Formats: sequence, C-alpha cells, structure tokens
Amino acid sequence: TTSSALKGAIQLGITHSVGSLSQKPERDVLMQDFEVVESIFFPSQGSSSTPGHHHGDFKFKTYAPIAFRYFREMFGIRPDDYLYSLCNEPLIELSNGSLFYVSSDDEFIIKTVQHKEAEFLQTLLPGYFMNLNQNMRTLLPKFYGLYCVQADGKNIRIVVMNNLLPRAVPMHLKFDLKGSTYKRRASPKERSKGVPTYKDLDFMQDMPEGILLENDHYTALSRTMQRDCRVLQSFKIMDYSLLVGIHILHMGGIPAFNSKGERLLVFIGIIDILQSYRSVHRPSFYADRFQKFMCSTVFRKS
Amino acid sequence: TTSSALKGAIQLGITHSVGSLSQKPERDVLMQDFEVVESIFFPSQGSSSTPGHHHGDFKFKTYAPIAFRYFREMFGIRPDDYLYSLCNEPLIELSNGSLFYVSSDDEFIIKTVQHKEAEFLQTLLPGYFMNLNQNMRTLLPKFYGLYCVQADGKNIRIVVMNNLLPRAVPMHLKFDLKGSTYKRRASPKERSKGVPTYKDLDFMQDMPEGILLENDHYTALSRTMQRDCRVLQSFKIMDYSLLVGIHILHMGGIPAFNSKGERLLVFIGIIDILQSYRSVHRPSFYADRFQKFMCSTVFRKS
Ligand SMILES: Nc1ncnc2c1ncn2[C@@H]1O[C@H](COP(=O)(O)OP(=O)(O)NP(=O)(O)O)[C@@H](O)[C@H]1O
Ligand SMILES: Nc1ncnc2c1ncn2[C@@H]1O[C@H](COP(=O)(O)OP(=O)(O)NP(=O)(O)O)[C@@H](O)[C@H]1O
Ligand SMILES: O=[Se](=O)([O-])[O-]
Ligand SMILES: O=[Se](=O)([O-])[O-]
Ligand SMILES: O=[Se](=O)([O-])[O-]
Ligand SMILES: O=[Se](=O)([O-])[O-]
Ligand SMILES: [Mn+2]
Ligand SMILES: [Mn+2]
Repeated sequence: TTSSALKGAIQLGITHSVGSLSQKPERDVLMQDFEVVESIFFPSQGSSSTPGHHHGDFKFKTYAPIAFRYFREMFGIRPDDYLYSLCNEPLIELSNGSLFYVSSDDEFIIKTVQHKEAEFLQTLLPGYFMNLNQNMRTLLPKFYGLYCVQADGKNIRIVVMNNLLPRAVPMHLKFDLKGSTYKRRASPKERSKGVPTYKDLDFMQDMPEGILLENDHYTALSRTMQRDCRVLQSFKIMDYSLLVGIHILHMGGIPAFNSKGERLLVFIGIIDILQSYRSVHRPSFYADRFQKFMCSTVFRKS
Repeated sequence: TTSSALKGAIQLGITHSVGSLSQKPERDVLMQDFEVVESIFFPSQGSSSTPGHHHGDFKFKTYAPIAFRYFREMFGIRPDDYLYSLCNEPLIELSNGSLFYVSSDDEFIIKTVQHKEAEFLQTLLPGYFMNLNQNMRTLLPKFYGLYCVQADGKNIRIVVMNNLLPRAVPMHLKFDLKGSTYKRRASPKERSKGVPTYKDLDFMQDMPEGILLENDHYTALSRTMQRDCRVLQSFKIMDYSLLVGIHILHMGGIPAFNSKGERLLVFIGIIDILQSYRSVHRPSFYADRFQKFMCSTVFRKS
C-alpha cells in the first residue's frame, strides 16, 4: 500500500499544524473556530515554509484547530507530549471499512473517516463542547484532532483520540457491546487471538452473573451513561458500542467484583459515534436499549 | 399605562413558567434547548392549570428554558430566591426607547426588547454558553431569563438579569462609558439627580488622573475585558457600554485608589449588547476603541 506514505504525511503534517499554532497566543474558543479548516501544501521538495519530505506530494487539512487545542487542553494533553508520541515515534497499523493506526506508546488511536462522518463531526463540536463542559465524567470519545490528507487525487480524513485500552493495564476479557444481537458473536477468526474483542452474546454466554459493582460506582456510571445517551440520541446517532476491558488482578480504571469473587479494574468508553441519521424515534430507541442493557445486564449493583 | 397590567403578567407568568420546570428533573442542556420557546395561556378567569387573574387576558412566552435554568444555576440563583424577589414583591419602574423595571430588593433588572434583539439573543446563547464556561470572570450581562407577553394584539419581550449596582453598596460617582464622544456628556436633566449616570466626557473632565489600580487587579480586568470584547466583536455587536460604579468609603466589588488617594470599591459590567450588525470591520473597531479606552484612560496601573 501507499501506507507508509500516509503515515508520514500525518507526522510531517501535524507537527507543522500544531507548532504552527503554538505561535498564535492563547484565546478562548469561539463558535467560529469550529467551522474553520486550514490547509498546508507539502511538496516533495518543500518550501522554506513546508520543507523536507521525499515521500509523495500532498496537502494537510487541519480542522477547527482552536477548538481542538481547547479540547486537548481540557483532556490534559500537552502539545509536546502529543507531538512527540504521535510524530516522533513510528505509527503502527491494525486489523479491524475504516483503517486504525496506533501510537508507538499505545496512548493514541487513529480512525479514518467517511467524509459523511467527518462533516457530521464538525457540526457535533459545539454539542460536544457543551456535554464536555457539563458531564465532566462523559464516556464519549476524546477527540484530539481532525485532519485530512490529499494523496494525488485521493483524500484521507482522520481523527485522533484516546486509546481506551492501553498496553499498560493488560486486559484479560475484552468486549464490544451494543445491546443488539444480529451477528453479535465474535467471528471464529477473532476468537483465534490474544484477549480477543468479544460481543454481546459471548458476554451473555461467558458471563451471565454479570459484572458486579459497589452501589456508588454503579451510579456514577449509570447516570453518566444515561447522560451520554441523551446527547447522542439528540444528535440522531446510532451503531455506538460500549467498549469494555475487564482486568482480573491476583490505578486509573473502575473497581469491580466477580461472578466468582476476584477484585477487578474495568475500563470503558462509548465509541463509533459519527454515523448519524441526521425513522423519527429510532435513535431515541437505540439509546434506551443500550442503556437498559449495560445498566442491567452488563453491570449490576451490590 | 397598561403597566401594572403588565407587571402582573410577568409575576403571574414566570411563577408558573418556573414552577412548571421544577417538576421536570434536571438534565444537561442541549443545543436544542436553546431554540425552544414555550407558551402559556393566562385567561382572566383561568383554567385549573393557568388560574387566577382579573388583570387582562394574555399568553406568556418562556424562552430556551432549560438553558436559562442552567444559567441561573451557574450564576448561583436558587429558584425560590428568583421567584420570590421577582414574583412575590412588587416590581418598580424606572426612567431611562426600552422600559426598565426593578425588583423590590434591587437584585434584578428587567429591560424590554426589540423583537430584532430578542431573536439575536436566542442565537447568541450557544456563544454565550461558551464564553460563560471559559471566562469565568466575564463582564457580560448575566441573562437570567427571556420572556414575551401578549397583551391583546400587543407583544412585549423582556429579559431579566443582574442589576450591576445594588442599593446595598451606595454608589457615589456613576458612569456609562463607551470610548466615543458624540453626545457623550450627561444631559442637564440627568445631572439634576442623585449620583447621576455620567459619561465619557464627564469622566474625562471630572476625573482626568483616572481610576488607579493595583497592578494585579488591573490585569484580571484588562485580560477579562479583552476577552469579552473578542466575543462581542465576533457577534458583530455594537453600542455596548461599560457601566461603572465608584464608591469612596471613609465586600463584593473591585479595590481602587484615588486621584487624591482614598481607597475605593468599584463595580463594573458591560451592557446593552443585543444591537448586532449581524461595514465589514466596524464592530472589530468599536471593540478595540472600547478596550484601549477603558484599559488606558478609565483604569490605569500602579
Ligand atoms: N478508543 C478505543 N480504544 C480501544 N479500542 C478501540 C477504540 N476504538 C476502536 N477500538 C477497536 O475497534 C473496534 C470497533 O471499531 P469501531 O470503532 O466500532 O469502528 P468501525 O470500524 O466503524 N466498526 P463498526 O462500524 O461497528 O463495524 C472496537 O471493538 C475496538 O476493539
Ligand atoms: N445591569 C445594570 N445595572 C445597573 N444599571 C443598568 C444596568 N443596565 C442598564 N442600566 C442603566 O440603564 C442605562 C443604559 O441603558 P442601556 O442598558 O444602555 O439600554 P438602552 O435603553 O438601549 N440605552 P442606549 O441604547 O445606549 O441609548 C445605564 O447607563 C444604567 O444606568
Ligand atoms: O472521499 Se473524497 O473526499 O471524495 O476523496
Ligand atoms: O456488525 Se453490527 O450489525 O453493526 O453489530
Ligand atoms: O413587536 Se411585535 O412582535 O410585532 O408585536
Ligand atoms: O446616544 Se449614543 O450616541 O449611543 O451615546
Ligand atoms: Mn461504525
Ligand atoms: Mn442600546
């Protein structure tokens, strides 16, 4: 593939994009700063401006940058940290349409995106900002950046964001859960893997007594889901999953207890959030199912 | 006038509007909740729903209510406090187009509004929310509510908001300042009053050594203005004033020192913010003037 080609365009492109920013002085974000999109010409020779390269000519589209500065800021992501782990350390591909990549240090993921979505996102931002500034504990994905790359005619949109499941805490059981059932078992291929990413039925089968939760924790979660749903609902959004990482242990995640009885650090985050019908009540439905499902079956009190 | 008539429609209308709310349980505010507007029919007989009255038939339009609940919440305004001081204590008129009214307890003001404006406002809200959640120390007006009343054919839009200058701290000198000069002297009529509301030139005349400020305070203000301007700018907004209340003293305001040398508690807030051209650069201009003017002439460091 022209993949390594892209991997570069990213690290070349962002480093510029962001350093570019740390010139311009800080300022609050405005309803404008969302719609904006900046481009940068990256020739294989390279101006005294866009230099370097020998990799394959492109332009680097940076999106709503002042907004994403704000978001990083609020998610506590120092630019040098961001630039480093992302740009000065080789990017590593992944099996899963939509191609993922990962930071050498397992902190950051990179989905690609249907232009359909990328545009939706832009529109979401204000809505995002609001939820973010209100449900401080939201489960929604932490969107650190949005960028497009132009490879000849071709165009690649990508989003950068928090890996929910770092190598650090090693995950034993791993589930992608929706509250639905059609094809909601992990493919033969998938099950032939490490701590492979399961699914509703596999959970339901392999874990029918549930994930037990100390009342108070069960609430924080419950309410904070019910909040995230109500957002997503409102944005006519569907197919989202709760990604869950259980870790039996023989500190930056959730405390649980077992069907047997072992203590547990669990890790979650709602995902795949950009496909938006944007029927009349259908998302409103998918939210309630997702809700009842996680907050009744997948996690339970006492 | 049919004024006392209106005074009622308000207190009758809000009390319903808000109690109406304290049923529905709390929830984060969504980009939707801004656009919404609820109405309530208030007959002079009155349903078992909208009852009471003998005052003159009307409807009570309540605006973006979940947003304004949020705002009150964030400005720390407990509904019982709000309802009481506003609805269970006679409203008091005022001289100043645009009719003001005041809470018996001097906490709240009520401007009326050109439909032109009221609509602008709605649009501002998201923008408002952002600034509010970012410049915690903004000088912008604290908008507690927006309501319209329908008196026969007639329609009255009103906004409720923080009185910047309560009876509590008695204000000695009082200025309305813009950074302009045309008609920027206080009318003969006006000067024949208590601590009458002056203006640029009167300030410039009666106070040419300025309002002195302990470095650190001068900054908090300076930066926080420069922020508010940049918002307002962005909303293509003009004719705003800085309302200033100086109090010589022989604690909820700003510390200053004098041309002579007396200690001072000063009180400010940007106002008259809804008239929006919404020329190319003109607001951007009016902001910089307003800026330089307050942060150079009206307040100065050391
Ligand atoms: N933030 C994350 N942290 C950890 N793993 C993730 C994350 N995002 C995606 N993944 C992995 O990718 C899988 C699902 O991909 P997803 O994000 O749903 O996008 P997609 O390619 O559109 N899949 P779908 O559209 O549901 O078929 C998850 O089950 C995870 O195993
Ligand atoms: N929040 C407030 N606190 C104290 N006084 C206020 C407040 N708002 C308005 N006033 C008084 O009303 C005066 C100006 O009215 P303003 O709010 O500018 O609306 P307006 O009627 O549109 N005037 P303008 O449009 O500038 O001619 C101020 O100078 C104050 O004396
Ligand atoms: O997908 Se695209 O933007 O048409 O190349
Ligand atoms: O593959 Se599916 O039907 O979205 O779970
Ligand atoms: O001012 Se209005 O709304 O036309 O009565
Ligand atoms: O009356 Se004026 O010209 O707006 O200060
Ligand atoms: Mn998907
Ligand atoms: Mn005005």
